[PDB]
Amino acid sequence: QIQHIAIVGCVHGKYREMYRQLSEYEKSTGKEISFVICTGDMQTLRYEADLVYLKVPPKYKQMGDFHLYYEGKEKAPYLTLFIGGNHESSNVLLHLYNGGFVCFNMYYLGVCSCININGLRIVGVSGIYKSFDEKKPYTYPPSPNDVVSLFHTRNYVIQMLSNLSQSSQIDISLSHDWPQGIVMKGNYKQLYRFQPGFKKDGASLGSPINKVILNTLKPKYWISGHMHCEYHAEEGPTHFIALGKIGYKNAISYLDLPLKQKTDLEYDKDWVCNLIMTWPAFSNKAQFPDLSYSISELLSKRTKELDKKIIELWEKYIGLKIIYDSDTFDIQFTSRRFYIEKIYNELNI
Ligand SMILES: Nc1nc2c(ncn2[C@@H]2O[C@H](COP(=O)(O)O)[C@@H](O)[C@H]2O)c(=O)[nH]1
Ligand SMILES: [Mn+2]
Repeated sequence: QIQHIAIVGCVHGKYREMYRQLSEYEKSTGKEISFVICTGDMQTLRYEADLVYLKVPPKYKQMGDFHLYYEGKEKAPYLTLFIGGNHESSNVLLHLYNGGFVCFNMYYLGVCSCININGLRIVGVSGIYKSFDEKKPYTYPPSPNDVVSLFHTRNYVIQMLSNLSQSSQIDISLSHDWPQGIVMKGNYKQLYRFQPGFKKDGASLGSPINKVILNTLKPKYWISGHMHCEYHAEEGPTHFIALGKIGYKNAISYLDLPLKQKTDLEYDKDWVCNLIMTWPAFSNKAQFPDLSYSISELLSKRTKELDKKIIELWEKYIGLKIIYDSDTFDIQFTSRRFYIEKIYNELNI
């Protein structure tokens, strides 16, 4: 029994084209797509106003396809999971920094998180790396002055994710830019022939943040977009797979994985516990996280019995199933934070 997972690189707002290719696959092969994974540049612009939050050169200030799906005119034929890249409606993604559905069948994993589906554990890390913004907090509500910095990956995600492989392995990890140095771990001479511009960066190509996370969790698969090319590499037990850009034939590939249990999309318990236990660092809605707190120190307080109570409370107020919520994203921001705070304060500390 096997499941077929579509892995997609850069979408850049070409949703109808993406879903067509996926459909062409299910007919070319007669195989069923279980769900879709996307590695960023989703450009989930709801309406014209969101263009302000899209960091692109002027000629790429375009609405794209997403609003069609936001409006219900079009409907995603598959459950689609994604992280953010460097070309996003960053205001929308900041509202949903704790993850959320942007529309039917399209789930954003947030700044970072781990989810559960079909017996698999999947980790996502949004954004691209810029050293000068790695320690920068998020400011809320979103502001047009931060269009150039909202999509930069923060250092703290490392401490947020580092313990996730303690109780079970990670099957798939997602990032937009490549883990730094992994370019040297495939046929890089061949890669440079197709992509001569990459040779200059050498082993420094990619995100040092994703490099750390990969080395720490050692997932079965690490999948990345950003670089506009197909590429495979092996870092120890980890299969690295880079994907291209929609419109070109290197953008989509497929994972054929053993299917033990068919199971709806669910929150990962270990992630949920980290989420609750780090609440003090995220308590200021105007500016988070406050790094006068040590994320590691906060997470060190997790215990078997506390985790059990947390998951019990999460199931009660939110549910383990990740379900579609059609409330505006500003409402979802406040709502999810309300329950995280409620649960933390119920533990007693
Ligand atoms: N040499 C080099 N090129 C990069 C690097 N990061 C991004 N690029 C180039 O910039 C493009 C970014 O595409 P976009 O993010 O606009 O979809 C990549 O496809 C790649 O050609 C990098 O670190 N080094
Ligand atoms: Mn990109």
